[PDB]
Amino acid sequence: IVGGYTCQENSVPYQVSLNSGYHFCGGSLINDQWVVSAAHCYKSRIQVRLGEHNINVLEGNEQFVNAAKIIKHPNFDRKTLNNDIMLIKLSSPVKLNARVATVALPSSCAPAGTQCLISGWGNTLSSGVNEPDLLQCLDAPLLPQADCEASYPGKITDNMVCVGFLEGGKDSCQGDSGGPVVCNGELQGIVEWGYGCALPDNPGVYTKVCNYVDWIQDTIAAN
Amino acid sequence: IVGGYTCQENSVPYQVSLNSGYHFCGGSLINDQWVVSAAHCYKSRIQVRLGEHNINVLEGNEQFVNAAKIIKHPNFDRKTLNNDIMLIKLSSPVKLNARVATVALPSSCAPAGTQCLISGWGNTLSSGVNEPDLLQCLDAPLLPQADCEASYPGKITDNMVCVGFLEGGKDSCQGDSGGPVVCNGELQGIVEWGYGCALPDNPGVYTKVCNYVDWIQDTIAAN
Ligand SMILES: [Ca+2]
Ligand SMILES: [Ca+2]
Repeated sequence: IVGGYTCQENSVPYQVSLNSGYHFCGGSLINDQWVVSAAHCYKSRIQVRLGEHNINVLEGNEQFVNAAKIIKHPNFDRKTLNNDIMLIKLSSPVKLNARVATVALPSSCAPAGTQCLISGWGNTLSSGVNEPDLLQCLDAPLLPQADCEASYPGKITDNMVCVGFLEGGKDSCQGDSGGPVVCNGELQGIVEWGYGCALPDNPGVYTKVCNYVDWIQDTIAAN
Repeated sequence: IVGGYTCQENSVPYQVSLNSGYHFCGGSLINDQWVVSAAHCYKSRIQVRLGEHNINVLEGNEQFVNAAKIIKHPNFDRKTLNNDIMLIKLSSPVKLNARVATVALPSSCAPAGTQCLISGWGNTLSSGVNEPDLLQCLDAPLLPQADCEASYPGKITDNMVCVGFLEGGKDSCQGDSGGPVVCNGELQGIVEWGYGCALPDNPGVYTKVCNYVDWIQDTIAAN
């Protein structure tokens, strides 16, 4: 997260870190046994860590659970990043509590102009790389599709939404990916991509979760 | 390497990749059993890979050897990055050949104005992150200490040198670190640090190898 702020400890309880001997992506806990992430975050073996604040320090709220089933959206298109969504069924249920809680699937597609919360342990710099210890927060609005499309000529699909600022300086970056964008307590997006980070005119692109509620449910059910 | 070019296959034979289940730093082969790198590149277990071009493809010239002794400069100062130099004695000698060759230690400190060659599998973007497959090359001059210091008020030590362009767009970036900067066939620097990457007025800083010839020799000898 570039230009964000350090989240109040255990304020983003649905926030999960996709670990593989290093933190490489984020995700959201949608139920005691399921995490939603980005298909570009796929790995054959993943350790999902919940209740994390400081990814480098054992603070005592952490729950570490192996991924059992890692299921990418079947129409995942690595070229375009269309359907860049994946589900992870944990090997066993987590203990929901104060710092290990779930987030609601979108009831509706949120309108442009809605204020969302983006979180992650993603790069925090606009140029070069800096990986933070503490989870980072960012308040940002959902931008009108027109601007999205304007920023990314012919690359925005209907399952993509831009969130951020046209002016730059504030954005999600590498490492935040597969991470959540929550609006009015519902998961509306997933950290997807953008050109550079926090660059003026280069809004961050996100997978539009409201386009997959069915898929998510069906899959969860079927597994 | 930002704004560099793809090196002619096996043109930088002294170039090594510090692997730990992923490429994380570069280094130089100074002899059949020794690699010089950056202390900030230290890890308890390292796999040194030589004869690499495409870090993701087995092309048949690769030699993969475990690090036996990983020795950081004793005055390594993690805070300032002073003495950011480390030696790796391989577990066994490599087969020197056409794409697995050594580089000379500096006979003298190279003057400002000298053209060097910087190489690495380091980030290739000025904003965001992109890891290349093929080794990247960069021709850049050694800048006058005055400019170095000017770019980094009170952070440049006498064992640091700036190399690059004040205008930006061309530089070393994260992942190039511990990597070589060769001038007239001698190793004059090690990829160290800089603010962002390829940013105007933010030259890359490098460890001045000519200040450690003795240390290198003494250590090599002593081990
Ligand atoms: Ca922790
Ligand atoms: Ca190779």
